[PDB]
Amino acid sequence: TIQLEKLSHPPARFDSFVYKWQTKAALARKVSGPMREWAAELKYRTGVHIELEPTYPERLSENATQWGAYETADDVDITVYLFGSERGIFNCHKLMEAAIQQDPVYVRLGIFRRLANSSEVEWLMLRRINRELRPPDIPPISLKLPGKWTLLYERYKEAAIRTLWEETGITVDASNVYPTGHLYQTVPQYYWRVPVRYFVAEVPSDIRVEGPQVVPLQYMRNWDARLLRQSPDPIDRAWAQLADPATGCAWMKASMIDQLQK
Repeated sequence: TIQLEKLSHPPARFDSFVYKWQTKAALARKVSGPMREWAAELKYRTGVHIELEPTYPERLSENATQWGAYETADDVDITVYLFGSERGIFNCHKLMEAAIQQDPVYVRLGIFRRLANSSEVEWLMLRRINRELRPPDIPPISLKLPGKWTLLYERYKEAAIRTLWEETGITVDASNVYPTGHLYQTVPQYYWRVPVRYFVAEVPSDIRVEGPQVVPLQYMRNWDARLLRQSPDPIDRAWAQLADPATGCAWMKASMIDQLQK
């Protein structure tokens, strides 16, 4: 249950009808998302614009009650504002109640191939170029397994399979896709962070990879291999060596990644 409070006007910091939801990050992150994955979907569905802020931001600068550090990100007090029509807000409210009962997450579908000469498998990876307006925990370029996030009402595996296709053009069958758990590592200051659900699936080693089918320009592609292999960054050089500039994808071993980080 979400209790909304109607406001007469927005506060000055937010320069339509306005409602407020006073809650915790444990719930607020489900209607927002680090990159507004869910906020944008809510806007798409209802026209309602969502804004979030920590209610007591000074507490986020504390290391050590009722006025010191928060124990966990989940405990962070969050004030959510909704701007829209009465009808949009009515509809958006309904969607949020459903969302906080779902568990919207990031998904990663680890596509892997087996090499004859090796017991360690190779993982398909991409490098996503991130926007200039991004939370501080996200680097300029994310090296990642394929996969994005669950849409509202979407099941985990369904989302993994759909977003694998969006990033790589690869179609896998659900019966070959295996969930393998989740990771969720965060701190109170990064209260927006969400769990990541993992899956694995084997593909044949000679499978044809097309690359991103959706927003392809948000991924590294068509770099200058000669130039990039002169980068001071070990990942850049491994990327120039192993990635296909036409697809923005590389087959990589975790052990090789570990050796680069030393």
